[PDB]
Amino acid sequence: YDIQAWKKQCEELLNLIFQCEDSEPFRQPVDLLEYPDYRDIIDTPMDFATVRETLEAGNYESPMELCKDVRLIFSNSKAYTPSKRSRIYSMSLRLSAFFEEHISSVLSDYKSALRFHKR
Ligand SMILES: O=C(NCC1CC1)N1CCN(C(=O)c2cccs2)CC1
Repeated sequence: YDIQAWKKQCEELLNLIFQCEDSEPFRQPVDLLEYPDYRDIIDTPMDFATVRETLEAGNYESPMELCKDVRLIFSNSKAYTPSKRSRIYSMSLRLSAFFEEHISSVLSDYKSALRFHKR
């Protein structure tokens, strides 16, 4: 029922994601020189360094907000891909599965802890 525990749990999961070869394309904001149409296609670019910095700045209130930004990384890849068989897109789907598998307990514990706090 620790309502603060999500933050270190998210730091640890981000560390695992950064160790994962599949995160390579998503570690930093898209190179708009190599992809000059990218900002035509994608409204809000997001990457894992921006998520980590936002967390470490104390600018997430909840793991739901972090989860929304990580999901935006994956939806941006899905929107920008020219093919469902693209290398970068395919890396996004495996990394998304990994992230969802690990964030579910972080979300559940947080929401349980806040329900207990408000009981
Ligand atoms: O340039 C980068 N990222 C490099 C940065 C240093 C990490 N990316 C290109 C656009 N992206 C896509 O999702 C797709 C491309 C092809 C099909 S989808 C991911 C981000």
